[PDB]
Formats: sequence, structure tokens, C-alpha cells
Amino acid sequence: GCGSRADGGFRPSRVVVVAKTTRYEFEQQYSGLLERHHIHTKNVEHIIDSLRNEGIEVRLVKRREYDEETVRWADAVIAAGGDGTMLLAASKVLDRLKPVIGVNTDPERSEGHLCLPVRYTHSFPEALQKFYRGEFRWLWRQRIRLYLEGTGINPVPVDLHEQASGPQLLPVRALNEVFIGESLSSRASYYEISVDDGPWEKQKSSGLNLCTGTGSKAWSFNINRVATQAVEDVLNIAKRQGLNRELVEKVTNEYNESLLYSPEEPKILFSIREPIARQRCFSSKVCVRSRCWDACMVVDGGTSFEFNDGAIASMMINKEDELRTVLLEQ
Amino acid sequence: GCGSRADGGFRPSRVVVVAKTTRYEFEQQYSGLLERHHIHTKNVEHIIDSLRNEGIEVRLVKRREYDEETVRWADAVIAAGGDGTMLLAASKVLDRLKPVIGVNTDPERSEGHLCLPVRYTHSFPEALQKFYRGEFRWLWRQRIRLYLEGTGINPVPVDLHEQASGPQLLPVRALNEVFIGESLSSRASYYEISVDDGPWEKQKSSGLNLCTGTGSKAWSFNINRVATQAVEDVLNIAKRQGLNRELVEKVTNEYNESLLYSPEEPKILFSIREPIARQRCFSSKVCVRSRCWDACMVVDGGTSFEFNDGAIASMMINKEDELRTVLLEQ
Ligand SMILES: NC(=O)c1ccc[n+]([C@@H]2O[C@H](COP(=O)([O-])OP(=O)(O)OC[C@H]3O[C@@H](n4cnc5c(N)ncnc54)[C@H](O)[C@@H]3O)[C@@H](O)[C@H]2O)c1
Ligand SMILES: NC(=O)c1ccc[n+]([C@@H]2O[C@H](COP(=O)([O-])OP(=O)(O)OC[C@H]3O[C@@H](n4cnc5c(N)ncnc54)[C@H](O)[C@@H]3O)[C@@H](O)[C@H]2O)c1
Repeated sequence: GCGSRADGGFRPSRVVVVAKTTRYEFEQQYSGLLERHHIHTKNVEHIIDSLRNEGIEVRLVKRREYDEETVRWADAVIAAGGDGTMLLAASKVLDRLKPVIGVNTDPERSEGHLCLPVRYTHSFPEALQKFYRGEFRWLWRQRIRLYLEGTGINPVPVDLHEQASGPQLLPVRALNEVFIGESLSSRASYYEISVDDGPWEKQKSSGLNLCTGTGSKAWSFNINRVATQAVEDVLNIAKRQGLNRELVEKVTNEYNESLLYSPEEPKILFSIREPIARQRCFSSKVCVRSRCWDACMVVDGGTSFEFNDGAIASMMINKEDELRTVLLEQ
Repeated sequence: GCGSRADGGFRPSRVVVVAKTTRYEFEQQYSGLLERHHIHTKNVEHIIDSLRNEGIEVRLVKRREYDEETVRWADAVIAAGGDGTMLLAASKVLDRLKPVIGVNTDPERSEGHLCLPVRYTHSFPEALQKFYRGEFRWLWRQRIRLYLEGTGINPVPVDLHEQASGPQLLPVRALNEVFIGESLSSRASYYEISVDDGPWEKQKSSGLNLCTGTGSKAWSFNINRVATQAVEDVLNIAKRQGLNRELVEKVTNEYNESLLYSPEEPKILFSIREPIARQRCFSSKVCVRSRCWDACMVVDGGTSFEFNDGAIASMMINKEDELRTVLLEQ
């Protein structure tokens, strides 16, 4: 039931297409990796010809060439690849009126929950028609804003895909989540946390995940979901201390469902990842004081910010940061 | 009920003490960090004088100075610090006859499950007496062996605390666990896994944890434990689809207990950490084929090995690798 129907048609003049970098292409900077490159490149051409046949002026760019100037030149952004390319596309759109549309250029292998339905990959003119008639819904997805302050801070971001101070609004917003933790996988993180302006709790864990409704289907879900076997063990323990397989798969699914919420809900699902002796809650604001030696904040898996002892971060949710996305019929 | 009573007294001639590097000392390479340094240093002196008053020849070393030659010179190793210093001490002992003893030099802040009971920190002569009389149990803790093969491998280890090929036995054994995953916290890992010589399963997750019975109380427990609130939700869902607080805390505890097993059991608890659409099982052998760009194997949190595409790792459990530890009365 999400979104709202378009008031009129969507008939843009200028569109930037940002295209995924294929596994084959990553080497330039065995048979099947070339195939998946042809499939993708073929679908990007299909997208570009469709735009051009309608009369939309089109710029094709890769990650290295997708900058703020092209976003401002464009009336709309089209991410051609997968959910990651949606994440790339959105990282440089800060205007809540500029639409961002994702097309899964490889349906049979990288099914992407942030892109149009797979039918519109091979039938993309049909999507452009529906846009023209106004037969679609706008969906404004909430995103997370990040402020950084403290001593020895560094607000300059690092693109992971290419290898005393007042509060500072960081240059990206999180569509999926903000991950806060030590740069290195195997080293535990130490920080003080304040949820909704509450008291500071000292915490030692393997990181923090702060996600949106959009992001709740992503890392947060795998951080927090329970397996059908665990539910079965819990019940057997309860049945033994105090059961069909369809009845067990249903409690699991109902439980795992409660981990998911609407991408329109302006709330943060805050998960403490593997705490060491509240692990998860909803919130409007979270503030983290870093107490670690070599930590980072990673936004949507791609933009990293240094986050070392004496840095303070505050994440919250602002209407200005909504991402204008679309919902198509089928 | 673990261990076996000492056949005779333990009266060593030469002991190496490896001492924790305090938070204060890490800077040399605010009031309270100096205090915790005094507490530790005071307890190290207490340990050393106790050894020397008995007549044991003693060498005191820090991490940088704890090498294989000192281990061979010593009849026994004493780790003075916490469970991490136990992990350091054991990383360079490969002889299943050489005892390794841990003393918590800071009981009131870094309680360590691998060290003697806290009483023997301030009453260490009493521990030496019990060793002399033979009033203690030997506990042989199982450890994990790591073999590495494939193309482009690098078997040289890296100490994290200081910043085509045939199978190759790596120079350390895991007392807690082997962690396998991408070097960077926020990047998912891709590998093929083979448990007990079974078929290869392609897997995408946030890493693999392969722990011992000793290690099952450590990272694995926080990877796999369920919170009392989750159990409560599961039951409420089941009660609603199909409950006291002491009855809920008991199912949680019984469930979390099943995640723990004896440090004498020669089995690996294999956990897939946050799998992306078996998550956990016991095994004798696990083989991992790396399919990631910048991955590592981290042993016991401190020794790291490069583990990139085309590397194959096999972990198993060998009697030769048991760590000779002690159990004291109280
Ligand atoms: N589940 C985990 O263990 C884990 C680990 C690291 C990152 N991630 C997620 O990956 C994201 C970045 O992805 P990437 O560009 O590196 O691609 P990727 O292909 O390396 O991994 C992302 C995977 O999650 C899916 N995904 C991404 N956003 C989603 C969303 N909002 N809802 C549902 N599924 C979604 C993608 O389709 C893909 O399957 C991060 O924002 C984070 O949420 C998950
Ligand atoms: N729980 C997590 O999220 C997490 C994250 C990273 C590492 N670790 C564990 O930390 C270990 C290395 O510790 P470190 O030297 O860096 O010290 P540390 O103080 O940085 O963290 C280790 C913590 O776990 C405890 N611990 C360690 N081994 C244990 C065991 N066998 N049983 C029970 N508790 C144990 C320690 O007492 C300490 O509380 C790794 O082997 C790994 O198991 C846990």
C-alpha cells in the first residue's frame, strides 16, 4: 500500500544512466563472467536506446564518472545494474524531488529489490510509456543523515569500491544503513551509545547497524533473523520444559517479519551486532561516541568515514533526505 | 568433570612469563588508565617474586619479545594479563607436554575464563604450592590446525597486535577459533565450503567462525546466542498462533547452553555468520575455498593470514596440538 499515484506524467528531458561495473570489467582496471558482461551490456544498450527513441537526452557514466555535476544536469537518474547500483545512484542525489530509477540489468543472477520489476528490463519502453501516462506510484524512501563532531575528526569520505570541531553534516545519506565498527572484521568495537537522547551506555560488540525501512530487508535482516531450526529448538525446549513443521515455519516467518518495516516510516532500526556480556530497538535519533583505535562508518556499503576515539556521530531522519523512487504495476 | 589429576608434582626449573601490554603502555609505542597499569604491573611483580622465591628461574617478556626460542628455553609458560594474553602465550606453544598457565593480573576489570581463579592472583605462592604437591588437574584443551594450499597463497602470518602450491601447515593453532572472511568489516564474503568432506556449497555471508570447545564460550557464543526477548517473542508468537519470566529465562539459558561444549571434545563448531539468502553444525574437518578479493584468516584474534581467490584452507583437530593447561581448586 506504499506510495502515492503520480499527479501527472513523468516526461524528462535529460537522464543520466549510471551503469554497474561488471565482474569482467573489474579486471580491466571465465566463460561465464564474459557472458554476464554481455547480458549486462546488452541490457544497458536496451535502456539507452529506449530513452533515446523517446527523445530523452542521455548520458552514460560509470562509477568513476558519476559526479554531482551530472546529477544536477539530469532531470532523473537511472541506475542500471542491481541494488548496489541503486545505492551508488542515490549516494549523489540529495534533492527529494529528483527521481531515481533502478533497472536490474541481469535478472537471472542479481535480483534486486530496489529496481523495477524484471519484466521492465526487457520491456523498458513499456516502463517509459507508463511513466509518460503517469501510470505509476511515487515512493519516497526515508534516508539517514549523519553528523560528525569531536576531536581529530576527518569528514572526507572514501569510496570503498575504488580501494576540536563543531557538528559536520556528512556528504552522503544512508538508504540501506549506517554501519559503525572497527575497520577490521575480527576486532571488537568499543563505543558509548545514546538512543533518543538517553543516557550513554558503554558497549563492546562487533559493530552497530543503523538501518531504514528500506534497509531493514538488507544487512539488518541477516543480522537479526532467526532460523527455522532455532525456533524449533526454542519450542522443543519449551515443550520439554513446560509441534508441526508448518506451525514451526510460521512462527519463524512471523518473527522474521517483525524485523521488517515500511520504507516510508521515519524511524531507525538500531541493532547492536553480536554484543559482548537492548540489542535492537526503533528510534528517531542515535548518537555514538567512538572509543576504538581504527574504526569507520560505512554508509550503504560503499562510502567510508574515519571514526576514531573522541569522534561523535549522530544519525537521524530528515524529510529533505527522502529519495524519490517509483513503483510500477507488475 | 574435566581433566585428570596430576600424576606427580609440578616443579619447573625455568619459566617464561609473558605479560600483557597495558592500555597505558600502548601509547609509549586518564587517571584510571595509569591505575590499571599500576594494578597490572604490581601483580606481575607479585608473580615474578613468587616464582623466584621458590627458586624458579624466570624470564619476563612482552609480546614483541616472546619468541619461539624463549618457549623452548622454558619448562612452562605463564601468561600474565587476561584471556588475550593466554591466547598470545599459546600461539607459540606447539608441544602438547609444555604447560601454559594464565594469571588474571586485573581481576576487577578483565575477568578471564582461561586463567586461574582470581584468588590465585593475590595468593600466587599458594598456587605454586598446589603445583608442587600435585594438587591440581591437567586439562588438555583441543586446538585447531590450519592447512593452506592453492594458487597465489601467502603462508606468512601477520601479528594484528603490531599493525600453485601443495598443502602448507600454518605456524599457529587456534585455541578459540579460526575466523574466515573479508578483511573489511562491511564487505560480505564469498566462498565455497565443504564440511566433513561433503559437497561444496557456495556461500555469501559476513564470515565463518570455526571454534573449539574452549572457543565456544567466546566469539561463537555471541554469534549464536539468542536473547531472552527473542525467545519471549517466539513463544508469544507460538502461544498466539497456537508464559512466566522464569520459564522464559530458562528456555533461553537451556538454548544458549547447547551452544557450549567441552574443551576436551575434538570437534569444531562451524558457524556461518549472517548468511545471505546449515548455519551451524559440529564437525571434524572443514575446507574453505576462498572466492573473495581481500580476505584473511584470523586465528584467535591476533594472527592473520591472507586468504584470496584460489586459496584453499582445511581446518581439523590433531592430538599433537592439545594445549596443556591446569585446573586449580578454588
Ligand atoms: N547480509 C550481510 O551479511 C551483509 C554484509 C555486508 C553488506 N550487506 C548489505 O549490502 C549492502 C550493499 O550492497 P552491495 O552494493 O555491496 O551489493 P552486494 O551484491 O555485494 O551485496 C548486497 C546484497 O543485498 C541485496 N540488497 C541490497 N540492498 C537491499 C535492500 N535494501 N533490500 C533487499 N536486499 C538488498 C543485494 O541485492 C545483494 O543481494 C549494504 O548496504 C548492506 O546492507 C549485507
Ligand atoms: N564477541 C565478539 O563479538 C567478538 C569479536 C571479536 C573477537 N572476539 C573474541 O576475542 C578473542 C580474542 O580476544 P582478545 O585478546 O582480542 O581480547 P579482548 O579483550 O579484545 O576481547 C576478548 C573478550 O572475550 C573474552 N574471551 C576470550 N577468549 C575467551 C574464551 N575462550 N572463553 C570466554 N571468554 C573469552 C575475553 O575475556 C574478553 O572479554 C577472539 O578469539 C574471539 O573469540 C569476540
